[PDB]
Amino acid sequence: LLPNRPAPEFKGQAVINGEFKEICLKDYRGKYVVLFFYPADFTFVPPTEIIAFSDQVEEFNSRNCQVIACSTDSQYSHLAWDNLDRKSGGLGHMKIPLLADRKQEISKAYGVFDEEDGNAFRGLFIIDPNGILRQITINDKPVGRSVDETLRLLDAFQFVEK
Amino acid sequence: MVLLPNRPAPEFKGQAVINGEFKEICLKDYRGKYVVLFFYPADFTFVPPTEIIAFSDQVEEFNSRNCQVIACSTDSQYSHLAWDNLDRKSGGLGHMKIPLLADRKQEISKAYGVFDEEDGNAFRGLFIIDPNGILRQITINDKPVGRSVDETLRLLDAFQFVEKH
Amino acid sequence: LLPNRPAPEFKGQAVINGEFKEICLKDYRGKYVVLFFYPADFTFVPPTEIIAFSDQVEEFNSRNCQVIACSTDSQYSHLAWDNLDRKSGGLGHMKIPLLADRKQEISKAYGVFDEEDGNAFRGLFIIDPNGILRQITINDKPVGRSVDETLRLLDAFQFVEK
Amino acid sequence: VLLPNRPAPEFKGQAVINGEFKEICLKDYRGKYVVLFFYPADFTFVPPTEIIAFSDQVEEFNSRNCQVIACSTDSQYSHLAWDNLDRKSGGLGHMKIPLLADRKQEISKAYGVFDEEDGNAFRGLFIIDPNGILRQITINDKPVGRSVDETLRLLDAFQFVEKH
Amino acid sequence: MVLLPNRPAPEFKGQAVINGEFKEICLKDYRGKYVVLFFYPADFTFVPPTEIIAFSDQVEEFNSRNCQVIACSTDSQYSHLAWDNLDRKSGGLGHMKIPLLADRKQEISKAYGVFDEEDGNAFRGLFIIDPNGILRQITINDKPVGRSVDETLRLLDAFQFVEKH
Amino acid sequence: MVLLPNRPAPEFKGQAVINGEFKEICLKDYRGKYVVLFFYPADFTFVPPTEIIAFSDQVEEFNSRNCQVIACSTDSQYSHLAWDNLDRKSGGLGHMKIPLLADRKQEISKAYGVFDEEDGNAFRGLFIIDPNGILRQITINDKPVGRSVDETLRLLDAFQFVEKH
Amino acid sequence: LLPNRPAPEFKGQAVINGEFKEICLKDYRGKYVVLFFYPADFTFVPPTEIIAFSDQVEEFNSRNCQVIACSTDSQYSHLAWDNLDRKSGGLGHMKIPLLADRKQEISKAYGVFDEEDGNAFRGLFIIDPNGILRQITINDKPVGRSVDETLRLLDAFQFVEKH
Amino acid sequence: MVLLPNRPAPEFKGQAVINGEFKEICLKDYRGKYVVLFFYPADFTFVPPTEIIAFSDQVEEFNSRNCQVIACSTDSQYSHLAWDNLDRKSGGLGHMKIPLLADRKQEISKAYGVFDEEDGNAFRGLFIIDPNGILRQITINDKPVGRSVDETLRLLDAFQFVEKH
Amino acid sequence: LLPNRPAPEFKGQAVINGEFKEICLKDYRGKYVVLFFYPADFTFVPPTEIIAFSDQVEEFNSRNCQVIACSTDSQYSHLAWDNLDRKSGGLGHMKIPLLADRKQEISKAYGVFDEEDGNAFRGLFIIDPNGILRQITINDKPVGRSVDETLRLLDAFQFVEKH
Amino acid sequence: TMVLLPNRPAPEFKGQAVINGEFKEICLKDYRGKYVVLFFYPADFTFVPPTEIIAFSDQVEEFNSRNCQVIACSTDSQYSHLAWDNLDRKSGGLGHMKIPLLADRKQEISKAYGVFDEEDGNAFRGLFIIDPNGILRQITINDKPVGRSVDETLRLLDAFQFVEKH
Repeated sequence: LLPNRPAPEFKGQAVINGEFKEICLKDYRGKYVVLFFYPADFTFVPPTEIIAFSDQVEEFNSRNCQVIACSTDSQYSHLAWDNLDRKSGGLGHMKIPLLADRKQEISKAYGVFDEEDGNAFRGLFIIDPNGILRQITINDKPVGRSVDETLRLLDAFQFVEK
Repeated sequence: MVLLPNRPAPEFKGQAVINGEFKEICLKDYRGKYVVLFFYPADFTFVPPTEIIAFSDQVEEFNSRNCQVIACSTDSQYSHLAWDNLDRKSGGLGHMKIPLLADRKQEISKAYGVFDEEDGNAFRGLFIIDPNGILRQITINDKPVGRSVDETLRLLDAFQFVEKH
Repeated sequence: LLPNRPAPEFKGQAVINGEFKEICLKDYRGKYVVLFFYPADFTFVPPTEIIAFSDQVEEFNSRNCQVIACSTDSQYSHLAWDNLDRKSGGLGHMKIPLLADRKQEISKAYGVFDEEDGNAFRGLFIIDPNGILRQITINDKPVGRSVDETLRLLDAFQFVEK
Repeated sequence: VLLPNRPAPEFKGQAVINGEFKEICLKDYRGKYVVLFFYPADFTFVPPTEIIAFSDQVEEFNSRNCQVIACSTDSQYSHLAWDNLDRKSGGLGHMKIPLLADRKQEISKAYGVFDEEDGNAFRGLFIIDPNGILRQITINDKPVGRSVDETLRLLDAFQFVEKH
Repeated sequence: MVLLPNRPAPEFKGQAVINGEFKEICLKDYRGKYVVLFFYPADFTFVPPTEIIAFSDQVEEFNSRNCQVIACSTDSQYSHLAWDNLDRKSGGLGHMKIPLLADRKQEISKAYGVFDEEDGNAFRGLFIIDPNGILRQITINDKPVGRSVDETLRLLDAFQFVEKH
Repeated sequence: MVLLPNRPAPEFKGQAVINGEFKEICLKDYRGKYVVLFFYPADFTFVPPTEIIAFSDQVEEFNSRNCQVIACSTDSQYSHLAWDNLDRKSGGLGHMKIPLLADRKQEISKAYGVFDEEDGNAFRGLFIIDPNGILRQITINDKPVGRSVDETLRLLDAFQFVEKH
Repeated sequence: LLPNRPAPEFKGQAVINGEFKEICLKDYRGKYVVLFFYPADFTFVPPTEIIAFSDQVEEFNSRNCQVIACSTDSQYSHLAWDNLDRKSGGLGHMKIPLLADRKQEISKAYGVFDEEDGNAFRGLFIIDPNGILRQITINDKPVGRSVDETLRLLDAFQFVEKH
Repeated sequence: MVLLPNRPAPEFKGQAVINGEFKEICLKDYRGKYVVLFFYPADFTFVPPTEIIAFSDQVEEFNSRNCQVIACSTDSQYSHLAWDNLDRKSGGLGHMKIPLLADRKQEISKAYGVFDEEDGNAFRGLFIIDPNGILRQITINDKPVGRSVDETLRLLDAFQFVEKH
Repeated sequence: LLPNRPAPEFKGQAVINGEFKEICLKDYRGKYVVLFFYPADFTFVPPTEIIAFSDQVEEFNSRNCQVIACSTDSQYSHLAWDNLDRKSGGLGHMKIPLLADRKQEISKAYGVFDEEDGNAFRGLFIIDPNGILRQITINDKPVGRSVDETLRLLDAFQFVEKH
Repeated sequence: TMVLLPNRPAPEFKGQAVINGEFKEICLKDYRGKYVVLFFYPADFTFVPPTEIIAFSDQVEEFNSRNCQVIACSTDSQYSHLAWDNLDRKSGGLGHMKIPLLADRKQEISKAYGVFDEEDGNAFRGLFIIDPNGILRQITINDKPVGRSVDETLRLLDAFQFVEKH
């Protein structure tokens, strides 16, 4: 894995605002892509920083968009996190698709998923509009992803590409 | 392709959700007793999965021959508990005294031989084992069909009666 | 095995109402099937499996499901166990095809057979009109299966399909 | 590879002697010459029962060691149930000879017998010595029989030649 | 391992003899006639007899039944000629009117599966073949015993009766 | 493919450049403190790696919280010092107090999952590790960017924040 | 590396006199090449042998040869030793092609290389226009050969072709 | 392809005809003296060819020089015996004063490399060995041609002249 | 190897009547050839074995034949045995073809090639114009080859090939 | 195989040489504690025509005065070296040698050092120098139809001696 190449991308089903739509990277290219993984769902109190990405869409959208989220939790769990409200738990709602990744292949491609914990690590890899992977980053379990740095790397890449 | 009964039972490791607390479970952690390891594909569903809780409510009856009815999915633990917390009306199972297991690291499912590989889930089977760790019965179903508790009770009574008799 | 992939096609020599008939899997098609195993011929007293399906066969054919009784015993042996009478400790006159696996093929194909005892244990399989495996059941040597659940599985598979 | 003057393709199986069931091992008949003959199936379509002739000649065999070792690829139950039927009504009536079951087709695959194509064994008559060594091989495939006279003759010819 | 009947018979060709000739004589030469192939360990071996002459004098019985009797040893051609031309008294044969075959390079013996590794001579077996190039009957003995012509005639009668009648 | 930020780390030796001094800098010499290892493609490449030299001035901030700040180009040692010998304005590194490490033999680069095969190239490497041999975080961003000095402190403080409490 | 067999190919960054370039052996036909190897940049030696040779090139290039140079180091770095003053720690401004292999390709190709210090041993090869090198030479690290003798062996190879 | 000259000789074992009787002999039984061992394809003839009998009627030159040459062929013991008991004139060879070694199976001949694939007969050849079991000289010939006794007599004298004198 | 099979072909040059002349097995035919090997050039032991072969050529050619020698030595060594003199360490100007095997291949082919001392054994086999080898015989180090036996085997050979 | 490296141990060799007419087996091990110079050459009698490199052979004492044992090394046998050595320089042959005429008929040492030429079955020219610890300080292969220089070897030897103490 080096950050220049098309990514062994993915095939899957996702949750887009209540509706189930199966997506593949190829449905995107000609547009910038970014993909964040993040651990299993429905965990207790802790920040669930993923929601930060849903409300922050427009900032991502100045060029292109659709940061996705993969988990071994597949369909139903992602739908259940997408529907239920912030007060109780999970994403109050999301204008972004949550990936399936039930078969872990999406994870097994990208170099994530420490084998013994039954799930993946954190996210945020970047893919150019021609489908080439510009950036790789992985975080350990007890930490979150930063929203600002993704936009900084993204914009810097917009300036270096142009 | 598959494995034969009367052979030792396929070992498993995982953690599950008991009466609301947590429990590390291994085949070895519980055997004085015949067990029912019946599977089910995933957490939640669009559809009304009304066979879910059905095995759980009768377990006291299963325990008279020293037995227990366990369920498992390849979905995560937190997902199992969050599914446990829902109401029958709302489509979730009620609060049960039976655990529900999880692979996620692909352990319990791959041992017993159930998988579609496409849905990353179990093929919804039911196995029966003896207290000495050898497998009494294998059954596997398809996704939409369920297992019957009565037939399970018949299999249990017939298999339990033969041991020392 | 698994309830998805195509069924382990077989060519046996069966007993239909006394006469030898070579059958494929494919020749019996468009109406489900139950492929069921039993360990041996001339088992001491009980014909208490086998014939259980024969008296209940009306119920199986009304749902279109056929019934295949198999053993690793030969043709001739099946005819000889069939020709004996129930009172005398025999299958009596059988109105269902007795398959006769003969040598090792069909039993281990379907995945049961035996190592030490060279006989299948006890199977019950369900197949659909297009030849793919619907349901697998195996019990053990000493105990058997009940017919009602087989009928329930059949109806459950039929009502869900359309 | 199976030839004469070789250790015997040992077996066990379960058998039927005079109506009962006894697990037998070749070694129980050690110290004696053996004549092992195979027959394709139990309860065969073709009616003629003729093999029972070897059972009728057993006195002659008892005059010199052995036993007739009637094993076939058929199972235990088939041999016992065909044994329980009578010669008159067809099928082997009763026997002063050991009937062994090959079943899982261990012994047949051992001896070089057991035609794979119809899944039934061939005619397997062979002779062995008291030392567990194979003296004689014969096959004469299914649609024919073995002669008892030639077997006892072969035995007699075989007994006088080793010491002198 | 062992040769199964109803299976095609292993072909053989060589330099042997017939009545003092050294002709070809390959299995393919009959095809439509029964053959009986019987082995014997060596030339100039027992001396007398050895019992092979039993097959030599009654060949008419085989020929009226449509058959051919081939004798064979791992010994050379000239050796076969020298043992055949020799006299009954001195232990030489009776000038066989049937071809006795000599595999010097073996492989005729090893094909049919009769080869003694301990010595390097044959194990003295008896095979019967079909008119269609298919193997019918196999019999093998040990070194010191022998073979009977009557039983062979019995097998012939039975196989011809099943073939034609 | 790449490794994972959980299991231990691919230890290293090399020599160094620290304040002009080498001292061989073995991984084991760096125990007891968090480390941030950052890679860059070449020496005297000053046109794109502007600001990479700017990394030298904020290191105190890294050191007060107990950390290393060490880096490398996977290029030559003496070359790191000789590039370190010029002034920022004059087209030089000025003088950096960060340990500059150099694996001439491209070992460390291939270990960490960097080193683009076609041209000897560390893209831009950045790893974070805990005081004993374990890797906390990985990031690599292609050719052009110089990452950021600021965000790494956020990652460091957060990583200290979850274990400390 | 047999002298009677064709020479291992090379293409690379060049840094011809004063600036930069990209060069391959194949560009040279009817004219020789001299392949020069040497350890890393800016460490210690007043000649690397680069000085005695490159300053004396009038005799070396007149014989149809090139002599170039090669080391394992970054592209910019060869230019950087080229860029500094004769005194102090720089070589001076060298007029000659510098072959920069950071991927160790060319070094490991001619077989002059080691993974210990990741550098190359100082070698000298001579190459004919038909790709037949006729001579192989390698020294150790602390020692050089000489400016004169390489040229002597060279002359021996140059006068001999058709005569 | 050939064993090799000057190399130790390959062990061989078989049975032979000594003074009319049978003795299993190996070179190792002799050692201790120069040995010569030759070969011939088969045993018997209706025509005259002689060859080996030249060695047989006078062994004196060989026995006085400490040699004791052995004859060997691929054929049974009994065949060699049957050729040995006869008279030189009229079809048999003499009474051999050299041990006739009988390769029944494919071993001594195939070992020494004189085996002819085209049949079960060896090529006619002669090897010479020393008291220490090493081969001094290898010689062969095509089958239909022959061997010289005189030259065989000369080479021994040559070896006695060269190794010790 | 084995008789009656075609002989492994060989090519080489060495010394034929003092001059060179690279020769190949296939170019001859029409005559029996006897290829005889000899261990080394310029040996202490007396050469006279081979000398028997050099002076006796009339008879060698009279049998419809050609007698070539062989060594793991090069052409020039054979030249030094040729161009010097019969009397001291050389053998005439040879009326017999010697072999030029430098790379000791031909020795390895015929199955001789002593491995320990890198020298050949006695060689001397035989062939026919139809390209198949009739007879093999080899001695080892000290002893020599006999000419009389070559004449005897030849005489034995003519009656069998002609009749 | 093909490529030898300095600072690496030198491949050890054994063989039978010609010293002053006498044939005696020599081994690398006798030269420990001392520098050795192994110089190759394709064949006897051939090229460059004789004796050319004879320049190195007759003046050897000065080369011998500071360590540095010098070897001959050709694909020919001992006896051949003896016959080419016995002729006088004038007659087109190597003179009477005060240095080892060692060689390999068995292609042992030559194919080891990587100087063996397969096409002409003889080794190429060139040489190697070794240190008292059996380690290779120089490679320098040349070619068959050409020659060497004595000076490069003589000065380089002193430089290599200059590095061990200084």
